Amino acid sequence: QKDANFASGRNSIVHLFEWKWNDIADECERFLQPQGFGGVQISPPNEYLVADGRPWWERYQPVSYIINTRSGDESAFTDMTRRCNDAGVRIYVDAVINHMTGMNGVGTSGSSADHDGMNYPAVPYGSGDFHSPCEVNNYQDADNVRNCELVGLRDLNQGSDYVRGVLIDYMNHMIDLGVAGFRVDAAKHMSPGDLSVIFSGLKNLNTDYGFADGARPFIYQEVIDLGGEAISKNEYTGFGCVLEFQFGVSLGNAFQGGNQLKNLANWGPEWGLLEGLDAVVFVDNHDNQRTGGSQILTYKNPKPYKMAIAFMLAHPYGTTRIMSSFDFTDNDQGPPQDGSGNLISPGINDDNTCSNGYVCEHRWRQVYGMVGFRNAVEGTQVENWWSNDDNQIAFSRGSQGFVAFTNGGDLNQNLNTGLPAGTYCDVISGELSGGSCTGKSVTVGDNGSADISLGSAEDDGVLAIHVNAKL
Ligand SMILES: [Ca+2]
Ligand SMILES: [Cl-]
Repeated sequence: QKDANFASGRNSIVHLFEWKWNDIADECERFLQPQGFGGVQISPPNEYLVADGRPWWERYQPVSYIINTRSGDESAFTDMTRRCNDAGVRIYVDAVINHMTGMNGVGTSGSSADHDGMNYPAVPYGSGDFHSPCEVNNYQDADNVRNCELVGLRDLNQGSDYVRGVLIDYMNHMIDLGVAGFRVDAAKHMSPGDLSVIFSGLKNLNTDYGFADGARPFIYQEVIDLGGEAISKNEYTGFGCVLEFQFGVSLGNAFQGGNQLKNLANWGPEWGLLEGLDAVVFVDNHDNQRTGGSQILTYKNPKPYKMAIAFMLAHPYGTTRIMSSFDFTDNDQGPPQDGSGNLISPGINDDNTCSNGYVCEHRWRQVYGMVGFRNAVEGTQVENWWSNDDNQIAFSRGSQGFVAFTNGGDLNQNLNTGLPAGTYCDVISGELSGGSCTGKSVTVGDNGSADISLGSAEDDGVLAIHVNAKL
């Protein structure tokens, strides 16, 4: 439950938000595999409500567990799991199991969603499968949070043997199709007791998709816990990982100057975070990039955003997830679509960025460069920590990688990188290409020391070098 089940030499999960199965399959082969990414978190693959204007949020109102959505059908889904797994890239399903719809309608596969009478024929679910209607309105009351309707969404009763069976069957069907695990939506709104039973009923991963024998599905739970509520993220760590929301708030604040970088010296549980092995971390997610408030860094504030991502990828704490967004100006805005409501696929430009309105943060050199960094430093700890007692910090990951940051002033120092002597290509400003560095290079001397210079006025506020990008 806490092992991502990544293939060897890979790291990070990319949230390919609103992507189609065919496109994800292509991406696994053409980019994710070559760049060393470990997995993809897909948008909900089960039938969901068709809402006016086709907003991104319609995916979070389940109508049934039929695999037929704007992302594709089941055959498209299996083509994706086959191809991604063959390319060593795992698939994680966004499991929306706390509720059904908040309104009447029809699903993406034509199924009826009777919110009013609490009837979802395609499952089927009837009124007896839901908690008696009430509104979630008191986060200081755990039972209110778990047993009532979150914003009018019919609340499933996972205490029911019937409901548990339906959910287990759905998730097991996904495992059969080659998925590696699940992002559990609105875990805070469900009881750990019910969740443990459900999770325990999941079968081992399908070895026909390349998984090791006895592999268990990776479980990472969305428990938005910023403290001071009746429910704690600690209640969920017993049976799977938990998405660490304090991580992004704290880093977002720090990299925006709300705190001095020197303070990150003891980054980890001391900052009130979960223990690393229990955490899945990220700078921003699909929800908080829209309504996270000012503390959250997103693609719209590029420089500090990339720094935060670089710190996340360079630091040994947790399993890392990278957001891949579609450009938006309105919080309700759905992904790029044609006149019939069909999704427009991301295209790849001649500079390797995405066309058609997709931001593709995962394709940013600074992001994939750092995924490469994380792979090169596997097994190391933070060493050679340095800081100017203000906003300049640097540290090595064993003797395999070195990273430096400045959120204040020019960094010009000779630092012990702990790396072997040689010329290294900074993977932020460029990369090792054709036996040369396309960007900045750093020369490390015999004693591991090197002259690090990173001006505060450069496009990026981070420099990163590792043994896999050495001349
Ligand atoms: Ca609930
Ligand atoms: Cl999330």
